[PDB]
Amino acid sequence: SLSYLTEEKLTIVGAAGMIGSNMAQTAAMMRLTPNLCLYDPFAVGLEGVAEEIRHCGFEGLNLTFTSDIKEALTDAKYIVSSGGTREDLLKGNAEIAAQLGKDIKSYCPDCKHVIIIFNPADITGLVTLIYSGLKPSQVTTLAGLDSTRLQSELAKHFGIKQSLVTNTRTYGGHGEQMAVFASTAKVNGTPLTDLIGTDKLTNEQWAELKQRVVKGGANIIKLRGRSSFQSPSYVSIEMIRAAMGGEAFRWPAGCYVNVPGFEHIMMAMETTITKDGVKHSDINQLGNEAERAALKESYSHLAKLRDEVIAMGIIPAIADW
Amino acid sequence: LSYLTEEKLTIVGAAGMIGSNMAQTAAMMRLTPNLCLYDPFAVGLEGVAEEIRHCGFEGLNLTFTSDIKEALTDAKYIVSSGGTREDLLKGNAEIAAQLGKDIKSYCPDCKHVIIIFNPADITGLVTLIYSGLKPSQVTTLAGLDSTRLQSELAKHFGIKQSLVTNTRTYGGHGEQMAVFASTAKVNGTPLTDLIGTDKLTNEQWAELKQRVVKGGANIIKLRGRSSFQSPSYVSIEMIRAAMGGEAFRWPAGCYVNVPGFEHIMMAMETTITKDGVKHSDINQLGNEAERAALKESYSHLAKLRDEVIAMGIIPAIADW
Repeated sequence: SLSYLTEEKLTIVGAAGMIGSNMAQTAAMMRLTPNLCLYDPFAVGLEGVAEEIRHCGFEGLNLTFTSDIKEALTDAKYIVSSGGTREDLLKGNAEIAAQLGKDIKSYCPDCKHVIIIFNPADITGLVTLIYSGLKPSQVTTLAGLDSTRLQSELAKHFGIKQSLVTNTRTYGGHGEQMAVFASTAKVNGTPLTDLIGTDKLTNEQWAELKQRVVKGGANIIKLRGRSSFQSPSYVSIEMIRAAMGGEAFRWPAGCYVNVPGFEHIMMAMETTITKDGVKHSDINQLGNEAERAALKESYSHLAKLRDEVIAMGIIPAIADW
Repeated sequence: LSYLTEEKLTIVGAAGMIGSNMAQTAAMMRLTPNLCLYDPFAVGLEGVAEEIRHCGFEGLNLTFTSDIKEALTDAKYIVSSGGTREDLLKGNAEIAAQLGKDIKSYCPDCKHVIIIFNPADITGLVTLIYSGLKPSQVTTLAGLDSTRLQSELAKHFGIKQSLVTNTRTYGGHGEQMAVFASTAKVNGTPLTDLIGTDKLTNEQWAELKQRVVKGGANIIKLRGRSSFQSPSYVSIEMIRAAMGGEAFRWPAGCYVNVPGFEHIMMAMETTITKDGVKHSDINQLGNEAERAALKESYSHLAKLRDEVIAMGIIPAIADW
């Protein structure tokens, strides 16, 4: 085995669930830290999860579990949370995200990085950042699944090994609000934009393929009988590994953006997460002009949702940030 | 790192909670790019393959299928969680026989097979017999009783789990497990010097053992379903060892046929390597009292074996 990447405490919030439990197993396999702490309000489900992890026999693991948030966040340096009417779910998740920020502020204001994966992640991630008191470089959201699903759907269409479709990228919002930057991708060396609208990938096939990405989460539900839990788990934990100084993470992440044309928002971006946190590349040089316009469209929907949550009084007036 | 091998690994029962976790673990471990997922429930299976594809494992060449011939063709490694009491026994015995027949037809050159559906002493043995393989090529998952005993002892003493060393149960599982306490140390101190003392009383040890025996029922009470992460994780650790990665030394179920313990598959002191499974000398295992406990477990396993012979599924021992 490799040595553990760090001794600092990693806390998983939402650990009793199908996603959080898989995260626990993934973090332990990756040997990120021996000090892995599992938090969930659901104490009985949590205990069953911890018992399962203990029975894997991970060498050197110091697993802890708790339903007390102070205990869970004390000494925490990394945190990953899956602990999540339309207005009611929106408000409900924005409120749990604010409370997570306040808790980070009270119990671990020196936290290094925090990843929020519960939806709607543009709001939850931004609310957590604001209430947590952390720098923008310290908070990201899971946003890479649109890109891995695009990669998969392209590899299936072309009947080739998935890894041969390189640099597939969506930016902005997710699902219906994703912005596909096809100019970034190659299919076994050939630019995707040379293939779209040819006999090898017709206009209509491309539309249908994009729609299978948009509906990718519904499709897992229809096939598995429950929401996806292994992919969001694994990808999120690869993200926190990068933030902890491990192997770099090679897919878009959600991060804070505030530049002319895209002000005061959290969006899926071309990011790199390292021990120094997250940074994003220059939006003005992303893709081509048409793709940037699609990104602006996605931006406009995100900005409307942000303003709803300001109106609920949860996110402060932008002028007050 | 680099993939451990290019040879094909097939997971049978891949649509389930255990199988799907096995798929992710095998991909994470980079055992082989050629990971093949089989299950007769094609819709459930596709959803698992989709999740795995959406993790983005570099270089993975995932396939899935509900066709046993396609799944077993070119397979060199196989892990299966593809499973009245007499009816559950027979049904599982019959699926274990069909798996053996299938291996013999489609991949008689398979290197190693791990059977994890219960009752593993019977399923493992039936698969071995029907598969045509050597005894060094078939194992069953049998280590959770040892890891549970490690965890329960560490919880007792309030120390880090890895500091409880060399905890071992042999023989059957759960109610039929045989605890070999003489093998274990608690942070350097022989377990047998702790049992019956102030630091672990007679009654606390009885209760601790029972928490191991009922470990599976406990996970069900707590999670609301049977364990799936630990059986998956430990089993793929075993196949990694068979594929030539880090050796696997928790107990595994394997074929034993020696005086006092004839014609049976039992959890043993085993090592799995690129050369398959070997077990140590039973007569040197633990002390005389513990070997007697192990003989009791053997007696129960032998009765079960003979029931499956009487069903005409396992041939007469004289015909092996």
